[PDB]
Amino acid sequence: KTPRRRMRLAVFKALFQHEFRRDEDLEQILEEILDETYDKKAKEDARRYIRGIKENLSMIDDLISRYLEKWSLNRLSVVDRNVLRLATYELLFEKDIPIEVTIDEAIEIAKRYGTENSGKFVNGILDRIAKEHAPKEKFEL
Repeated sequence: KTPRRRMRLAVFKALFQHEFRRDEDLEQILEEILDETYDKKAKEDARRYIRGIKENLSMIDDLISRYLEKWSLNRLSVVDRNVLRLATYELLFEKDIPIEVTIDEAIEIAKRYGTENSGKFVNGILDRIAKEHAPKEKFEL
């Protein structure tokens, strides 16, 4: 019922809003965005995403940094950095989602909230990260 797309957008919001509330807890902000309009399934998925991102934040950031050919991670816009994080987390840890879906949905968040070049920017980076880091079983999907 609650679209997976909206669930993922809730995760992105938490990430975005946490950059301005760092001494608060990611999980806390998530619980603010999550209200009675989000399915049980959506609340559980979003919570998994946030816990997984927090637990793997260093590894995820270091992975993205490896594929940045221009500005460093800290120098990207808040939207671009967090889109890359979310999409990288989903590529690495969410088994049921095809690569193309993760990247396409990431591009749409980028296009909607970022700069004019955000969509192409994240597309390029995620294409490379997926090719070399998506778990092998995903290449069946």
